[PDB]
Amino acid sequence: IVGEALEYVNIGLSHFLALPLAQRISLIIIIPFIYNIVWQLLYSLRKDRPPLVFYWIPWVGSAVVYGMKPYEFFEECQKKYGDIFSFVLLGRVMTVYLGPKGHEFVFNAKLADVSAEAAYAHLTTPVFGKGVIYDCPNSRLMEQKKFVKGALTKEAFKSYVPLIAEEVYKYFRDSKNFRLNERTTGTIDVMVTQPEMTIFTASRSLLGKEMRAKLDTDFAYLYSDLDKGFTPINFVFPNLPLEHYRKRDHAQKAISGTYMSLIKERRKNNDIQDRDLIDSLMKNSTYKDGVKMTDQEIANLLIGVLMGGQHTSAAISAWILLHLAERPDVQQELYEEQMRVLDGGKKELTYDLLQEMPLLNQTIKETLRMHHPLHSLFRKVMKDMHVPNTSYVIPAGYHVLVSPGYTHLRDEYFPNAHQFNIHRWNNDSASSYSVGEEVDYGFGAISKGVSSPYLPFGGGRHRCIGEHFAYCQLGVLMSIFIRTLKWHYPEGKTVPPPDFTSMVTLPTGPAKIIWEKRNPEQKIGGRH
Ligand code: HEM
Ligand SMILES: OC(Cn1cncn1)(Cn1cncn1)c1ccc(F)cc1F
Repeated sequence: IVGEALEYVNIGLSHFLALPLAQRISLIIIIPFIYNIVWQLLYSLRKDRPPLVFYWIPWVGSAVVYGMKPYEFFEECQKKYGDIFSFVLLGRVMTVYLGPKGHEFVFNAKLADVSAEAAYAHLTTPVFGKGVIYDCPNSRLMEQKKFVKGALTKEAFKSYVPLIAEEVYKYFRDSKNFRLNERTTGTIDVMVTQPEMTIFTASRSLLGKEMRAKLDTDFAYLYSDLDKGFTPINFVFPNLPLEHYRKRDHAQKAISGTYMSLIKERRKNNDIQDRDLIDSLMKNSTYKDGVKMTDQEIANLLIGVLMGGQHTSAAISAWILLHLAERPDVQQELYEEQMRVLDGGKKELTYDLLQEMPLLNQTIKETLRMHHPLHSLFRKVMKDMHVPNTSYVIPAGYHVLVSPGYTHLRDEYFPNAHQFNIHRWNNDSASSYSVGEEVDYGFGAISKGVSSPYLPFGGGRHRCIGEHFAYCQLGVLMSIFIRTLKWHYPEGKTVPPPDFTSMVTLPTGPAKIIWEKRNPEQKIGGRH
């Protein structure tokens, strides 16, 4: 008889509940540890699942090693398992597909298979505001991107270039980090200067003179507050009721309120031209179904676009300065190009002349290769996905992770990948180009194939639309840097390792360089 055994289950249960709370919590801690270990061993026996990276701590998973050094994590996993593997990340299962076929599998995934907004809305929506980017169906995002692109034309860039140039010179003249009329040499932290230069140039051109003017006041602190809400922390804790979450929410309201004030002021004055992105969205933000974006949604879209372009661009210009700091040969080569294209500096820089500066553009291109701002891009898996030429199935509820920035740094696709070499792009200085067929998801024709090992701007429906603005901004900025200054490292200093813990792969600061005026007695005009 096992009825007696059934009695002892009950008895055993009663004795369990009567254990000392020392052993009890000890069991509360050890019982999931064992189950988690057991479950993994069972999981590895499945062959319709990609290999899963082993981990000791339940829920946490490989979060530590991935959070701190994701490319080293990927390389070890790649050696062990190949290009497709999964790992647990703070409650989630992430399936990584490394390499060009991984680019295809994720970036060109069917709309019904994966969702970007399901992965990102929790973070971005509190920062940008409601109704836009990832707080809306994909079809709305497609048209929002179309609206923004309408202010990102060649004719717009022709107008932006002198505005951006003005801001760079103003910064050289007025910022305490330079003061070129008073000082001929100095030391700067590029992680201090580049965010400032980036927001000043982007505000002036995209938002206009009024909004740029606000950055000279205490209002600028709000952008810094809003900046704090844009952090990997908010992927896990999007809202816990403490301080920087409040200042974030406050900043969003305060900043969007300022934009709406200008929007409403321009319309009631009929003061709507073709100056900036605000004018453009005011004249062009009606969806195809006839629903118009509200002034709040327009304001929120402005925040998201400026914020995203802020962090990517500021990281890159910082990396460009840092790589050139130990390459006076490259500075010299870029300077000669400036002298030739701008006729010894007597030609005023224009958007057209920027396109005649291949080495400068190649420098941006090579920096984008070595320092892709976003080391990982996510999608939540919505339907079971079969991985082609495998028996692998990625079940709904998983997340897929694609990492073009990892491939950027592989010798197989870029010889001597860890060497900064702008000449690997000789006769290939364009920001990007489709090697064949195109397709339109609602914001213009783009590459249908996403198999390039070089994808600084992603691909597919979620592809970047700011690439030409970024090159314009970076180009003007670096053209002026090169013509005005020489710079180098403090003794014993070199290019710093990336900080993979922030939203973008910015350099580990403080990252200091020493600048010197090429023309010590050159003065920058204007009142101050
Ligand atoms: C060096 C500068 C930049 C780089 C490397 C970069 C990179 C990227 C990448 C990789 C994506 C794809 C994201 C994904 O697939 O989840 C993306 C998307 C996007 N970016 Fe950029 N970006 C840059 C600058 C900018 C600028 C200046 C703007 C706007 C003025 C901008 C606006 C956008 C927008 C609207 C998307 C669409 C996201 C989506 O559809 O889900 N970016 N960018
Ligand atoms: O793709 C981002 C969001 N993101 C994803 N991983 C980290 N941040 C970044 N970004 C890309 N280009 C510029 N910023 C984005 C996309 C659109 C957008 F409006 C804001 C925004 F942050």
